[PDB]
Amino acid sequence: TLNGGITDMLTELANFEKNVSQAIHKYNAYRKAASVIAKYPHKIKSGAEAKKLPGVGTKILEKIDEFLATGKLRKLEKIRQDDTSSSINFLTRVSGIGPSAARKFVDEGIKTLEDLRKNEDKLNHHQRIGLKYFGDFEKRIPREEMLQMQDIVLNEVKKVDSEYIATVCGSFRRGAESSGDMDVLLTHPSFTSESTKQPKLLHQVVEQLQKVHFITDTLSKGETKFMGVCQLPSKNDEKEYPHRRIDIRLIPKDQYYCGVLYFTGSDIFNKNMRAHALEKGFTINEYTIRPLGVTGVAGEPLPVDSEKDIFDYIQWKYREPKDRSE
DNA sequence: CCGACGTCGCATCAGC
DNA sequence: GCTGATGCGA
DNA sequence: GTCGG
Ligand SMILES: Nc1ccn([C@H]2C[C@H](O)[C@@H](COP(=O)(O)OP(=O)(O)[C@H](Cl)P(=O)(O)O)O2)c(=O)n1
Ligand SMILES: Nc1ccn([C@H]2C[C@H](O)[C@@H](COP(=O)(O)O)O2)c(=O)n1
Ligand SMILES: [Cl-]
Ligand SMILES: [Mg+2]
Ligand SMILES: [Mg+2]
Ligand code: NA
Ligand code: NA
Ligand code: NA
Repeated sequence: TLNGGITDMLTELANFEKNVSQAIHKYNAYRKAASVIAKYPHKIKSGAEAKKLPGVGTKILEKIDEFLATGKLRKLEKIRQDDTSSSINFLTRVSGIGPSAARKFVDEGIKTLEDLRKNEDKLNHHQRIGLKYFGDFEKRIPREEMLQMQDIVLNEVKKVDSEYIATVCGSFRRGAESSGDMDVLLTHPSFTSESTKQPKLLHQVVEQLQKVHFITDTLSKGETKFMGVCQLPSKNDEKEYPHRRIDIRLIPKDQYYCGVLYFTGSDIFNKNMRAHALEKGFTINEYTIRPLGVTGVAGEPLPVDSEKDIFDYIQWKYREPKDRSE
């Protein structure tokens, strides 16, 4: 794209601040700046031009000037050369290893892929599966594969109970030609904001997907959120498909629109929209939009009958899913 | 200047 | 066991 | 790191 060099630089800085510095707000600031520059429809000529965008300030403007003049950023060149930062950044690429566990592993001399495989007994379950599928989980999913996966999930869910509705969200719902994983929103009329009239609603679906060998591993699992591993079936003599991350979120059926707004994302779009809600005097989660009293405490849920109702409350024009890929 | 920055599910741990 | 952080993830 | 009161 037009400003790929700048946005990659800001993303690398974002990852440093999260993984090494453990500075969650600097991480989000860099990602917000990279996102707003990514959708800017001109090739940026100067830091000053970029600083006009919301989320770009004086410091990123200076870095943009350095990068435009030299093609690189000295601050990043040094980070790339630091072994502890290098080790930490690698270890956090394993699902289940975060900034804290990464730094503890390096303290103990566990810093490479051979180190990890040599010490499986020092990994919790999630980390163990992330290491197992380390290569697969960095591969992207062609939309064609997402379509075959959607068909399995939708048909298997239908076999459990035809009253389930499963909706693939994430980047797939935003129309992306490839996705990092599969996100499935799930509803069933027995689970509403007012009652749960049937247990094991999420479990039953997971069990059925395991029994047809679509779901292969479990990272975490509770009553409303499954986080796991899935894999398409391959034909005779075919090489196997890579294993894929899958997330399944069971949402109260009457709160579907807030739930599908949340799970469609992107993450940055949700942050921006929820931040706008707060400025407008509302708070949004995956269940409800509520007003804020002068108090500061959230009031009662407002009526929502479409995704667009949520946008209307905060005085945003509606944005189709394909336009939320911030 | 400086407080706020989105919001929450599940796993793990510490204190009682 | 419970409860309230903290980690890591969506 | 950036924003807004
Ligand atoms: N920090 C986050 C992460 C995710 N989310 C929401 C929004 C996101 O679209 C949805 C699924 O999480 P993913 O990490 O899979 O994001 P996607 O938008 O699907 C990525 Cl573009 P992907 O295609 O690489 O998976 O969960 C969020 O609200 N906050
Ligand atoms: N997973 C889903 C998807 C849609 N729905 C409901 C919400 C609306 O009444 C309707 C939306 O239909 P559609 O968005 O496919 O046009 O179906 C649901 O209850 N659970
Ligand atoms: Cl709520
Ligand atoms: Mg996804
Ligand atoms: Mg603010
Ligand atoms: Na700006
Ligand atoms: Na990780
Ligand atoms: Na996901």
